[PDB]
Amino acid sequence: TCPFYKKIPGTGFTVDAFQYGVVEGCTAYFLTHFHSDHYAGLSKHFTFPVYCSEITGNLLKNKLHVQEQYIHPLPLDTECIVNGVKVVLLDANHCPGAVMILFYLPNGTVILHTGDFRADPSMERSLLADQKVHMLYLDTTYCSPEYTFPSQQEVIRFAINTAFEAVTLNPHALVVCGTYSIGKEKVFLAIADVLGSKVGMSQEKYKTLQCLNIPEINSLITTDMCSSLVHLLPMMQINFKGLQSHLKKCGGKYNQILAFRPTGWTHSNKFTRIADVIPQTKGNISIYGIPYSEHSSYLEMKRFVQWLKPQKIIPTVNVGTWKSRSTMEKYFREWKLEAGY
Ligand code: NI
Repeated sequence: TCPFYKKIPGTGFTVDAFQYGVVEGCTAYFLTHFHSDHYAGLSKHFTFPVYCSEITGNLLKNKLHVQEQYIHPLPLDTECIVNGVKVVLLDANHCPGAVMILFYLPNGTVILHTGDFRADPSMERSLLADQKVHMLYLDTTYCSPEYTFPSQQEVIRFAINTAFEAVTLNPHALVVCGTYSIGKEKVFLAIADVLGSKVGMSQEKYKTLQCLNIPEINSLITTDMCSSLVHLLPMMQINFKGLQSHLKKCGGKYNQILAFRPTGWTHSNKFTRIADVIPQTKGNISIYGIPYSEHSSYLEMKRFVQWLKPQKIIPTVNVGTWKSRSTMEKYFREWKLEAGY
């Protein structure tokens, strides 16, 4: 059944709750972003109102074939009324189209639902600065102090410098980047930019990217693999067997592959820095795991919550085990006692 952490009290609303059939008492289904664990269940047969960003609406229409009459896109940073309730959509700094949602309940309670987010100090100057938030529905993916990772900028600088060096030493090296969803487009676009190439990909992935309102996108991507020296493949193909196989397909145009797997966290983060990362190598193939995160580190999450000072926190991630729930509750109490709210 629909879990309580997916329901907004005092409303008929639900958030990211499309796999339970008809939720009794739901008048509007919000969708924070186009990731499959969140949209699971949507299709062309859905006949209730879906509220979301413009970009998420583009993907629902073109990729899932949801009918236009049920898609309700909202602009960001704008007070909107939905079924008699004031709401605002904020940029979540996750993947393209991803939002946080502010609900203003008729009784005066203000609720923030973060969706999936990477907390940033820039959020402290959004419309969130303007009133008190009583209840926070929080993306707790990395809520434990072992989870450190570098800035996105630092990671992109490493990837750009590595690729440019490799290809300038060997003009017959191919760069391959893995993907299994939207997000992390900066990794492959930044590398293609330094190399003066477009990125080449399947027809399905090109279609997905043409939904994202990325400026000058026609200048940066292509379905013609032969003309491109940055290829995107399914994350599943980023291993030595999959990459050897891919290299056969290019007809002796290339004699070396340098591949990037943008992971979330990996336990080499507790010891090693970004400057010190090394690849796994077999023969003429090298694979780099780079810690490019679209979720809060522990310290980013803690700073956001200690700034916001909510009265009650409702985790939305890692809620399935008692040991996870208890650990998270301990951190929330620590944060509250340190900051004095
Ligand atoms: Ni997500």
